[PDB]
Amino acid sequence: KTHVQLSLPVLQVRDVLVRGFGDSVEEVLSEARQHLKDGTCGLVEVEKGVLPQLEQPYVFIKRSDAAPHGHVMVELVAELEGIQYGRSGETLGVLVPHVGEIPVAYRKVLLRK
Repeated sequence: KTHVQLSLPVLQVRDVLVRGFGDSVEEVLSEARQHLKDGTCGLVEVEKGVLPQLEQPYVFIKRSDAAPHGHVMVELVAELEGIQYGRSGETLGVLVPHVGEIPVAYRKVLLRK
C-alpha cells in the first residue's frame, strides 16, 4: 500500500532515550521509515527548546494534504544544518526511536510509504 495507518506514541522530549535515527539525511529517513514499519517510532511535538535537545539530522512528519478515518496524511522531511530534504506542509512533530518510553498521547497518521 502507498499509505499505512499508524498510531504514533507522543513522547516528552526529556524522556527520550535515543534522540535521533543516525548521522546522515539518507540514514535518518531510512531508519525512520524502518521504525515506522516495525512499530518502534515515537513522535515529539515541536515547541521552543525541543529541537536543540534532539540530535541532527532531524526527521519531521509534515501534513501532506487537508484526514481518512481520523488519520492525518503525512510525509517525511529531514533537516540538517538548516537545510530540508523534502517539501511538505505543517510539522506534526519530530520522529525518534521508541524504546519503551511512556507516551502522553497518540497521533493517528496515514503515512505516505
